[PDB]
Amino acid sequence: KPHVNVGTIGHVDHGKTTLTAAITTVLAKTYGGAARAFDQIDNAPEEKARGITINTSHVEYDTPTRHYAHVDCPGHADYVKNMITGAAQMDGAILVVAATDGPMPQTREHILLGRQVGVPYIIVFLNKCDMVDDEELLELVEMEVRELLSQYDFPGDDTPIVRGSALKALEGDAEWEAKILELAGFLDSYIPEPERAIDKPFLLPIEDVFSISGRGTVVTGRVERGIIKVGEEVEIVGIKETQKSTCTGVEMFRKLLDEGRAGENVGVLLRGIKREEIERGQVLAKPGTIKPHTKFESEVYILSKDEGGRHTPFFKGYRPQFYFRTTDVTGTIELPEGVEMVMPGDNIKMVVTLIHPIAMDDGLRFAIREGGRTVGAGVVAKVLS
Amino acid sequence: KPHVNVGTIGHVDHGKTTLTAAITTVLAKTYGGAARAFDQIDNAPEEKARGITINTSHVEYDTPTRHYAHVDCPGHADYVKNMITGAAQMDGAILVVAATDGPMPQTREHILLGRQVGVPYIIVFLNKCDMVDDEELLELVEMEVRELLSQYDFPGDDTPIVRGSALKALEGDAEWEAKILELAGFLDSYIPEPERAIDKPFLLPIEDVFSISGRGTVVTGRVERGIIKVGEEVEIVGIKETQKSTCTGVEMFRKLLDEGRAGENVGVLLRGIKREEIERGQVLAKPGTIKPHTKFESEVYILSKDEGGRHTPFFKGYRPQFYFRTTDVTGTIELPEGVEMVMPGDNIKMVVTLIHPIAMDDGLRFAIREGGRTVGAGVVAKVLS
Ligand SMILES: Nc1nc2c(ncn2[C@@H]2O[C@H](COP(=O)(O)OP(=O)(O)O)[C@@H](O)[C@H]2O)c(=O)[nH]1
Ligand SMILES: Nc1nc2c(ncn2[C@@H]2O[C@H](COP(=O)(O)OP(=O)(O)O)[C@@H](O)[C@H]2O)c(=O)[nH]1
Ligand SMILES: [Mg+2]
Ligand SMILES: [Mg+2]
Repeated sequence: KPHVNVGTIGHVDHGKTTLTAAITTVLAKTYGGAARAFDQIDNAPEEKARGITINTSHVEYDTPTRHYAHVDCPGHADYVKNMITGAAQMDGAILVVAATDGPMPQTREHILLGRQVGVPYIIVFLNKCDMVDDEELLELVEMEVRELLSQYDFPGDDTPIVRGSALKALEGDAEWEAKILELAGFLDSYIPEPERAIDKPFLLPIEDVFSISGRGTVVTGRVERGIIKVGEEVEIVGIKETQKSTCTGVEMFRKLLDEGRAGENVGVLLRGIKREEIERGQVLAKPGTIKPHTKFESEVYILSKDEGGRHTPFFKGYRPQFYFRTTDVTGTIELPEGVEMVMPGDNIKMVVTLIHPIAMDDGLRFAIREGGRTVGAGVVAKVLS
Repeated sequence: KPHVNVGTIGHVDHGKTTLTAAITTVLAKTYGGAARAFDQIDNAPEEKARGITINTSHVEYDTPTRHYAHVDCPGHADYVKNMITGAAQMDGAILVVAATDGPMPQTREHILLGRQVGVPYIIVFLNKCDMVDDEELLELVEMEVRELLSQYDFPGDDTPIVRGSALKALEGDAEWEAKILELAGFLDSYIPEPERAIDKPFLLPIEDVFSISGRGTVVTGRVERGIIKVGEEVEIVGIKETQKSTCTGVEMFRKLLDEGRAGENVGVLLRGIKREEIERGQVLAKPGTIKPHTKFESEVYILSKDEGGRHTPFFKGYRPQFYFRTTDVTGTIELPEGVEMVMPGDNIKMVVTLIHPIAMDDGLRFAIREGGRTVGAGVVAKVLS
């Protein structure tokens, strides 16, 4: 069964955990599986992703045709970090909005971040409908939500909004539980089949390079995505002028392979290239699938003095190291209009211009370092140049 | 969305129609759609399925992932005609068994006809559970159902049995509607999407043969299934010794193609065989996919006077013309013990022995004719010799 990654996003107290509990419980009694209690999910453990600590609960549940890996976090902070660092990626998100209070600041920001980090589909769940009988009222809250989604480029008009009560569903009210089954139905239908990494174009971040007489140059690394097969044309992108060559062998500790697949640590033989022509930070790519760039717009989270970050703010003029895959690249920071200084612990949008071109695309994550110390983490919101 | 064909089957008054209606109601209520009234489904209209007349109600409904075309018949005789003639196609079936009575004569009859006809999957809806309040009874009936299915080679052990109430579901009881959502779940999961005709092994019933000057022998016909391509090898099966040759062209009214596929009326050029080597009744097939036979066990439905069939019954010693694809082949009938007469409008099982071997396999449909007029319709249940 396909595997989809989703999670609940939304303002605090709007019911993200009761809903997550309700979902696992109702799908378990209906389609089979195991229910998770609210307390267990509420008590989220901490995980250290990219030096940052984040509280994240992971649950799993099944619908007759799919398997879901679901994340739920205690606070807004955990969502900002988790989304920017790419700790728990989502093929789709379930926006939980309380019908009693309507959209709030964190609701708008999670939608904001959702777009920036690249969450492709959002399904809305109008929670707490057991407290609101007023049909016209419920409709207003629905209009607000639809337009908020549209502001941030999500198709609010086609967005599936499901009305329900996560508390009553969990409670065991057969009428409300059906609303969960309705939501699960939308998960299965609205969110399309996600692409497996192996289906994505070949991409290998160059880790190290060696040379063998007659056989040529071997560049090693872990295949990020796709598959490289012996005898096919491959490009060396980033750092310098985009080169091109041909794979002539794939090795794995002496063992010769016909191809190298995603997740595998291999060594690829390149015919027509010398070690000297291979700089640090370059990636082997399927011809014409990735391009080097220098300018890009991003979303960044600056660690707090406590997380091991700076104790002092930085200003427009900060020139840090941007660590991409295998190397640091210095660049210049362009802050948002009206921005003054960026305090440790802040998350903002900044336009970066790298000194040397790096093969990148939307969603590429990076760390902002000062010497050896990680000072931030970011994601390429969109390539500018 | 994938399109699957199913239908309800089981003994009278067990709940096939009430279930068919609850499905359209609950699915419409949950995943969107239109409820169909019980009465309209119950009072099935007549359809003239190839001379034959059957009462069949056709309803449609959707789950989040698929669209279903569902048949429900008013009487046992309609299920028999439907299955034998294949007027109604069933990718899967929902066997409805009342918990108050357990398996009855038509339950077993429908399961057997399901076998004989080639109904691949059977889901069980243990209906009327609002009546039976003792668990012990429920388990006993379930076992009996499973045993019975196993008897006819069905995976009694692995068939999903849903316990519910079609009546309570129809009335709008949330608790019992859940069980229909459960049932919809199994349809989505337990029933595989059917094979496309172009995915099955090539088969082309030869309608005529000519010999093109300087090119060779051409056999005309409509590709029943699969694809034929130039350079591919084919076997001419039926009547005599099986021959093998090579397709060196697939013409189509002067236009020369490189392939012929399921559904097209083409001209297959063969290398080697002379016109005089082809016989009526022979099929062109992918090597080793179909063998010629002479003896088989079948299920037949003798048309009635009003259906344009026989106006007089026949007795043992009847030598009818069996029409297989393109020709009539005489055969000798062997009725069951005690059956010493066959009335029109009657269905009967009969072992047949043909005067000449015809390429066939289980589930093959044929017609019984008398001077070009169809007086019967049957299906090869079990190939014997
Ligand atoms: N009445 C009602 N209370 C709800 C509902 N969903 C959640 N709550 C309550 O609202 C509070 C916050 O819920 P919680 O799941 O912790 O929201 P989160 O902050 O988004 O994770 C708790 O008191 C929940 O039981 C609902 O549908 N109806
Ligand atoms: N108690 C009860 N009666 C039911 C249920 N389902 C069907 N029936 C009744 O059994 C009778 C036959 O139902 P029907 O659907 O017409 O049966 P069919 O011959 O299988 O088509 C009708 O009176 C239904 O109302 C059920 O869940 N519970
Ligand atoms: Mg929570
Ligand atoms: Mg009926």
